[PDB]
Amino acid sequence: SELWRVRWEDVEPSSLERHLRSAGSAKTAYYKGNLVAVKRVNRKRIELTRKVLFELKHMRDVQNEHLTRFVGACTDPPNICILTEYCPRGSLQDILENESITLDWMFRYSLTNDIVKGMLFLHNGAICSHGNLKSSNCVVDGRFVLKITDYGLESFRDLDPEQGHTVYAKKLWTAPELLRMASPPVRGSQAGDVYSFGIILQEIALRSGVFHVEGLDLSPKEIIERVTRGEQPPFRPSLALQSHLEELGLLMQRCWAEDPQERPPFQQIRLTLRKFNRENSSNILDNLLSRMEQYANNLEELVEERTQAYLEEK
Amino acid sequence: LASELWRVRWEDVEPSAKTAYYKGNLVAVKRVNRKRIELTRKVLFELKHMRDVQNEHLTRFVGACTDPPNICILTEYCPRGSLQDILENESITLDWMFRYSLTNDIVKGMLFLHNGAICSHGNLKSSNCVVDGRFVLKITDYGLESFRDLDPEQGHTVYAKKLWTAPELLRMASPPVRGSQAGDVYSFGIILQEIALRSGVFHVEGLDLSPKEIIERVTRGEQPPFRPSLALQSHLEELGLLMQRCWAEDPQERPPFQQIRLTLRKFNRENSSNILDNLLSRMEQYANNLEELVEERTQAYLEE
Ligand SMILES: Nc1ncnc2c1ncn2[C@@H]1O[C@H](COP(=O)(O)OP(=O)(O)OP(=O)(O)O)[C@@H](O)[C@H]1O
Ligand SMILES: Nc1ncnc2c1ncn2[C@@H]1O[C@H](COP(=O)(O)OP(=O)(O)OP(=O)(O)O)[C@@H](O)[C@H]1O
Repeated sequence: SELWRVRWEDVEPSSLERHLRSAGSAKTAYYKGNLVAVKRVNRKRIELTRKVLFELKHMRDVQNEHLTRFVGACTDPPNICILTEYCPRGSLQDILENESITLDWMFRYSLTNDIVKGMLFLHNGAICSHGNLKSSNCVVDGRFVLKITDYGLESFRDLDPEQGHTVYAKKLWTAPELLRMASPPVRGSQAGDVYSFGIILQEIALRSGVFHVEGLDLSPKEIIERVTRGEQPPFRPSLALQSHLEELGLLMQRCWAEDPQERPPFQQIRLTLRKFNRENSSNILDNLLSRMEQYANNLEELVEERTQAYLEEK
Repeated sequence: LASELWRVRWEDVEPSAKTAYYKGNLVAVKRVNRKRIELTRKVLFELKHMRDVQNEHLTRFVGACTDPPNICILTEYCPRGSLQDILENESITLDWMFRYSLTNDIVKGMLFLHNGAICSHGNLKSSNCVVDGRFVLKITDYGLESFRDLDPEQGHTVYAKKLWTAPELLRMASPPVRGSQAGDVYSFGIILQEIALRSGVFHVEGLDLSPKEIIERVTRGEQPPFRPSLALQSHLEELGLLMQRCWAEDPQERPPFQQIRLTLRKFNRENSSNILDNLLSRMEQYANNLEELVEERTQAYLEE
């Protein structure tokens, strides 16, 4: 018994149209814990071998502060999904999808540090790599401890060849090597992880949406066709206009490269992060507290502003 | 005495319910209508103590104006609103655990203030202790016996600003500014009532009473131990009972703050969660309430 197979009979279809993403204009549930989340898998059958069993065991094994611990991936004949601990406050894509929120560069450094330190453990032991890394697949938590979602998944994955064009639509994350071939391994390469952080770091670095060029926007299909094609002048987004941020941009430049030869390792990555931290802090909980306090300040300003504005408008 | 680490002398203190700044520090200043101040060895030691005392739950002094044009005490500002003020809005969605936890902090702070270099603060009006960024229940009116307005001719205006005061300290006698230990117990009792009911000061169940009338009934010396009525319920008669015990007229049996710590610890056996991690926890509930409020109200008024 792997104590990882929740039987559908007991768990309840608990749902509510609560603040799913609490941003001004998933299947969040619960089971004998706190808010649980489901990640359905269209398998219709799974003959998990002892390799698969060890996969699930390892999935549970890595109990870490920056990981969304899995509990049970039900194997119902008519249903299957991964019951992952839900965390409110939405995703990081949601984290900035509300232009109202006013995070300014310190939050950004802290988030980058959190994700780097998370990934470090993420690919040394108990899981080689996930390969689905993305900005919008690592959501914030109640106390802004970033986690990582839908990793591992030896067999639970949307493997079936389907919707190649929407495959373009979401595939912008992955490395050019991923599109270079016809079947990259589901477990991405360590180089894949590095470059995927590069893409996410683009996302966090510049407030704008995913991967926008200067005066240039070509749709997902065409842009993915180009990036797979490859150009001697390679395609990528400009770091930023901030005159004091060339080091984050250069880090990303080193991150995505034509060949994995000089793709820097996350060890050097965190080295540069500590260098650019300018000795901000040397405390563990103080950073959490500052994050929370300034978040509350932003919410205070938002509520005052909009409430007063529309009330007087009335 | 010659240390001179108390009086900035207001050379260029940064300007800005009347908040200003000092060397980048966003400080608050309150004046004192006393255009006769001079040297005071006793006041000197008082300032020394006010400058060399600190603690987690208690605030701290910044500067003093020794100039004839302006005399004031300047302390560190705190973002979040005044305790009485913050809850009197009635639309911040506070609850039970945050409730007892807010209570306990002022208990610790006053306990530690009681037996320091300056005796327990007497003028501990429940609406003169405020809260900082991370909800660290603070205190003000920190001693400074000679830095207080002594004007006794306000009269009815005085009756506006004198409600918590101890009847033993209001029995038509010249008030000792520092107050009394029983005074501190009394003030804490009233403040606990305010937290329990969250409707102001001496909230009367089904009655009206002007502040002058309220003071008149305090001074009535009525054989019944009149008090604002503890909220009739069944969740906790213990808190109301402690308020009653700290309410009686006779100072002697009014338990001191250490037995009050014992009682509040008994009350808090329920949670006993953590020391500083729970301090993080409280801001989670606060932020959840804020987010709910802003999202729902904004959605409604966008519809309208
Ligand atoms: N902790 C969480 N667990 C599950 N879903 C979450 C969590 N936090 C946020 N979400 C929501 O789940 C969404 C799913 O993101 P993703 O890009 O993975 O799409 P998805 O449907 O989960 O894809 P897949 O199911 O293959 O992972 C997030 O965009 C967010 O809206
Ligand atoms: N950290 C702080 N330091 C000084 N004042 C503060 C602080 N936080 C809030 N305040 C504000 O200071 C004001 C004090 O009001 P006021 O001066 O009328 O009374 P007080 O003299 O402070 O005390 P009392 O009510 O006993 O007279 C409050 O309205 C409160 O909003």
